[PDB]
Amino acid sequence: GIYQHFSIEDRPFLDKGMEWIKKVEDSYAPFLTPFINPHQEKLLKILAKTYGLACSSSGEFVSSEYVRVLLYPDYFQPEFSDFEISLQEIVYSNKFEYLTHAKILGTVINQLGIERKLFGDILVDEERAQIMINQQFLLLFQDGLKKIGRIPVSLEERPFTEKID
Repeated sequence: GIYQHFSIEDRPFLDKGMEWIKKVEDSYAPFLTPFINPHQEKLLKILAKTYGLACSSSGEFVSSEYVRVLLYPDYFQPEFSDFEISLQEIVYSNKFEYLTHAKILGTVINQLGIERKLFGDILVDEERAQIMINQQFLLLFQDGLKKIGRIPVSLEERPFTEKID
């Protein structure tokens, strides 16, 4: 098919995307990406088609801005669990998306020099708050994210059914 022209700005990501595609070629097994933004998702979908590897985005299962993508041979198979995403309720508010985000990227208070690529959306409009995380890092979040600012918090698993706007 015909897709939108890439830009110079896209090259660093596309370079990574080509590495991921090669992993799948080498292994004839699925490769799961870190969290990426919607523009990056669109770029990887184009590359995958070009090579033509099958591609599924976690955004096609749970609507979100940040997504993880699975690249895979045709025999596979994908279920939502293959994206290795956990929803965590931040029990006792933030209140802010900004304040939660800040605490996550570093900190210390309470710990957490956590890279953007290890988590996706932080969700709030309100007083309840949640974060979508790479479940490989569940302990890092559950044991590390114990206060934001001044206010103590506790992270608990919730179904994506229970997922905030």
